[PDB]
Amino acid sequence: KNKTLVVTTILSNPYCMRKESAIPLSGNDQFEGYAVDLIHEISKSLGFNYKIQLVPDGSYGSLNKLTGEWNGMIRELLEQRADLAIADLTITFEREQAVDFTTPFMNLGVSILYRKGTPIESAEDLAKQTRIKYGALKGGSTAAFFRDSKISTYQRMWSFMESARPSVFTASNGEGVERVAKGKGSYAFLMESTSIEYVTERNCELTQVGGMLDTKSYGIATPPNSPYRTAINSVILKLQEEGKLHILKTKWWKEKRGGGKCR
Amino acid sequence: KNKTLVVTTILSNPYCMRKESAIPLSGNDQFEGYAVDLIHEISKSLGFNYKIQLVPDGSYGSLNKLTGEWNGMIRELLEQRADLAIADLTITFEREQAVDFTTPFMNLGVSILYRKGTPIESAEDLAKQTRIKYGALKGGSTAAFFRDSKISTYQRMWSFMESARPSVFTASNGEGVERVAKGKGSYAFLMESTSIEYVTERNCELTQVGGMLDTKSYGIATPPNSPYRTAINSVILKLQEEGKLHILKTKWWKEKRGGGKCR
Ligand SMILES: N[C@@H](CCC(=O)O)C(=O)O
Ligand SMILES: N[C@@H](CCC(=O)O)C(=O)O
Ligand code: NA
Repeated sequence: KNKTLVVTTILSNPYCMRKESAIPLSGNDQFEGYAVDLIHEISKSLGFNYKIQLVPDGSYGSLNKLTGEWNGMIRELLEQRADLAIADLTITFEREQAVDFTTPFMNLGVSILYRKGTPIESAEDLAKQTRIKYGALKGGSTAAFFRDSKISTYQRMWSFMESARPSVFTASNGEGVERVAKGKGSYAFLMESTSIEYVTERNCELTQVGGMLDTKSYGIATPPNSPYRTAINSVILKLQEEGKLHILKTKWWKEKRGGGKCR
Repeated sequence: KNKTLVVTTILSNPYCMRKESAIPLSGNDQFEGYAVDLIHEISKSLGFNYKIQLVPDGSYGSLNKLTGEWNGMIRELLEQRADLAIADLTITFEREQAVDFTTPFMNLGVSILYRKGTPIESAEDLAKQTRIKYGALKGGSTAAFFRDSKISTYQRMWSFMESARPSVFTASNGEGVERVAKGKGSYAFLMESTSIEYVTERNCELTQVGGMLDTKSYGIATPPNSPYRTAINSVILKLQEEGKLHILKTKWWKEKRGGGKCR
């Protein structure tokens, strides 16, 4: 009951955002968002206290094959500096070899963020040209999807992205969004559908292009042999069945920070 | 492994179906479908043999609350008469208290199966009348969703279903489909969206009414603390990422047994 867990997370709209505040904030009070609410609900049900700490390297977690070393939130778990990672963190085979994910709390797939009203209607339309540049978050699961694909269209896109100069990869979703929004049609961003929907609810000149290219989920990551994973799974399923995960999705995707006004 | 596992499953289109054969079949060879293909892939990767056994009481698994006894596939796992349950088996909070689950292999939600072309557009449209009767699979997660809901619409529908001339509940999805088809508008069946889609791909006079009422997943269930769950979990993620789960979905939902012919 007096247990205090360290939660690693990452700034990504609307999962975890700095509050809009002209006065100084500190601690957990600095942050809000879907993931902040989710960990609050989990901590209440299971009766622990927690400290939110942004991952110092601003990375989700990738594996360097040369060194065999992880970075990002995954590394914070493996090095025992965090007890839980709660974010838009994709459950991947590769990460699950190193850490243990909970059952999912959100489903998604890779898609395309671009401006509205253009001839680009699909990934095929992007891969077939070079006028519009396109990229993805560096080191994330979207980039890995393209890198590891054996579909010709996605192999062609990966080759284009790896070869492009200056880099088409971004350090964050937010950077990708800004590059689309201010790019005057010269850039499209490969982005997770959930994260796209937050943007398109608020920037009425942007849209998701095409459908989802794969299917995947976010889950809470825990270190190997964590004594909390199983209890958290029950909380997630309870919140799911009670409808509270959907309420939190509506709150952050349609209501907070000017959502839902694109006519 | 090596090793021979018992897999419990249940007849449900297209997850597990008896092959159509002039000659009586025996053993695993009598079955086919998405779940059969899935277990085949898992056994290939992990190197084990398996025996498919239909759950003898033909039930998914419900908890008699005052008795505390489970039935169905869940009971086969608890009694260690099966090593894995591989079916259109919903990951529920209640089941998670008793057995373990893998990460999901498929996502879905409750929806409505009814005839095409009517003015019924939503659950509310059914709830506000009494002419058209509606029901669900007895003892499944769809019925539980309605029984435990605090939404007035779904409380009204639950109250209607619990009181009945003949029961509006069914023993299988297939029974519910046949009651819709032969009911000529007198009956709607509350049914999982995945299973609806198999039907509406093949019976062009039936349709899904409205959207999904909740969000949930199927996963493979094991006895609690099974030593095989972790390994199977990783295979599911690998198959997901390779696109093989989607290939299997397309196979059974769009191709097999006359799929894909409705305009
Ligand atoms: N959710 C992704 C990051 C975003 C992306 O790659 O598109 C991950 O966990 O790696
Ligand atoms: N998949 C459900 C059965 C079908 C239903 O309830 O609609 C379960 O596992 O209980
Ligand atoms: Na793991």
